[PDB]
Amino acid sequence: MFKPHVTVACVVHAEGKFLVVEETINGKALWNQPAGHLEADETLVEAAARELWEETGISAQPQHFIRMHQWIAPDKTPFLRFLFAIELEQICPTQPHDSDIDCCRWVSAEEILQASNLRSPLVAESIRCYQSGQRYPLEMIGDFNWPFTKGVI
Repeated sequence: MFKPHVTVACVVHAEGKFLVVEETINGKALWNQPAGHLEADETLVEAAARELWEETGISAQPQHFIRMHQWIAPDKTPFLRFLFAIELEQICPTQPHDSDIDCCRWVSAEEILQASNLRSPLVAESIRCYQSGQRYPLEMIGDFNWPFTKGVI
């Protein structure tokens, strides 16, 4: 029963800008994609939608799967990190609902690529991947005979 830490992230893109959330780790203001831990009884995409809401008050469904990164953090924590893409027709207001989050900012790709205050190296990596331009359907990591309810219409 080895079990990894499973997380989801969102690359949220609007007019040449990527949504980043700021957070103080221990003493330091760091940037990340809107992300978090997968929960019980929840679908990956539902995780991602939730996390997006909690950290940014933005309420939007993920559009495409981009990729998953398997990595160990330097505290030695094992993650499987699933990265999604959400395109929006325009930038929108943000307000976090999760006190972990100090503020949100919309920033350019170069501003994330060049930055030194990133939560972890995968923050940068997610942009490279997104910029590559290859996207994948959501069903490809989809639930199967799932017992609980999901969306509607």
